[PDB]
Amino acid sequence: PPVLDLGALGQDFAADPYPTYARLRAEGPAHRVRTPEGNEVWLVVGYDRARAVLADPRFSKDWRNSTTPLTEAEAALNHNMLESDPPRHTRLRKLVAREFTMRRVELLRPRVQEIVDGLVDAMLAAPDGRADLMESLAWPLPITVISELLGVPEPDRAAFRVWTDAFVFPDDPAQAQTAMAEMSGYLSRLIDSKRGQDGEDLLSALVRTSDEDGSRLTSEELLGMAHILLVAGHETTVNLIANGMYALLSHPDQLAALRADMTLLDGAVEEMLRYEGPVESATYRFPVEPVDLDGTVIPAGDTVLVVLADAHRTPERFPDPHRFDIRRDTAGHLAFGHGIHFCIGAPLARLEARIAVRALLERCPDLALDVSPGELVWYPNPMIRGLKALPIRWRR
Ligand code: HEM
Ligand SMILES: C[C@@H]1C[C@H](N(C)C)[C@@H](O)[C@H](OC2CCCCCCCCCCCC2)O1
Repeated sequence: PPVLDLGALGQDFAADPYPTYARLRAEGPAHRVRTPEGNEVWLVVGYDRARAVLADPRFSKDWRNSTTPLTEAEAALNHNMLESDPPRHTRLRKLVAREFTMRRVELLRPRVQEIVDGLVDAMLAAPDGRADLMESLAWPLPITVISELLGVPEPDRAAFRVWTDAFVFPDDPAQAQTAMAEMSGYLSRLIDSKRGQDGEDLLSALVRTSDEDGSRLTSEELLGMAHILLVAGHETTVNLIANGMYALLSHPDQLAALRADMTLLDGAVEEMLRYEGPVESATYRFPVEPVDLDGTVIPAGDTVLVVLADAHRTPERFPDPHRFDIRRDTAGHLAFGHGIHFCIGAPLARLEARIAVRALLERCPDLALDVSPGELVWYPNPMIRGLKALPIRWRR
């Protein structure tokens, strides 16, 4: 079977990838494709097989197992738990697990509520009663929360944001490299700036751990840890909030049901993850040996992407999959992954999204989508399902 070119689609494919994936899934679990940016990878589609591959230790996350070359700017940032296997994965994650439990995250609630209250205050001063929800709330909220956790000073954040866009959503390869190089230079200086300042933010704590014992946390791993916690804080929750509010505003009967009973809110947020989560495909996996998936054999070291999005539209697992239904049974969705790499930030992402959504509904009378769905534009990245903008309006 020939390599399918996703780039050739466009677009189209970036707005609505689902039929493309579902067509693949009818033929079987694994497919050689060429991403819009030009990388040859495997797609794993279909819920059951997606779930198994996510947790299967025959599929490594360590780039030493991959046959794909890394540039210097890329390699400098890959000593992090998401790009590791046990035992390194185990050791790195244990260093921060305690910061991200539900009970520790619950203590951030007053401060997350305050950040939301202020962003919405400012949004609602708009004289025309219109805004882009992404500029006004979905982007600044997660950024502010994770910046204050890690200790990124406020004046540094705007630059920081440009980099983390420039290489999550490139448009030009040399720019992505430059940004990675700069982000890495910045994080090193930030890290150095904490030494001997007795700060109590998370990065100051990790700096002390590393300086007390460089075999528990190396300086490369310390930079990798600040990087992964910050980027994940920049680019996932944003899209959960935007995509989810889009789902609600474009399914007016679900929005009303939720208005009528706000106790449905937690279950509505799960169905946002299930129906249109920010993660369209999981991060790279590399088979340590060749892996046979129903007669399709995947060679050692090839790149494998597990397609979360298609898993979530598998009718056998989620009946009536294309329906956004806030009361659906969402248990078992893969929006936060599955297995040893299951999202460490999930309690924090849920806290943010629940608060932001409830603030929008309670505070925006007759909240409306301010363009038709057909006018929205989706970024092309096949790992991310994300809008460029979400125009909303409300009654002023
Ligand atoms: C709605 C928001 C989020 C979604 C949908 C999400 C999704 C995911 C997924 C699918 C994975 C597993 C990747 C894989 O196995 O290939 C993951 C891992 C990870 N996420 Fe989240 N994420 C979100 C928010 C966050 C936040 C706010 C943080 C910051 C604390 C975070 C930090 C991480 C880290 C460090 C990992 C690697 C965990 C490991 O390897 O053990 N994520 N995320
Ligand atoms: C480690 C990988 C490398 C990749 N490129 C440099 C090739 C980058 O775009 C990706 O991160 C994106 C993709 C979203 C996946 C969601 C998982 C959330 C965990 C944090 C990873 C960064 C998130 C953004 O992180």
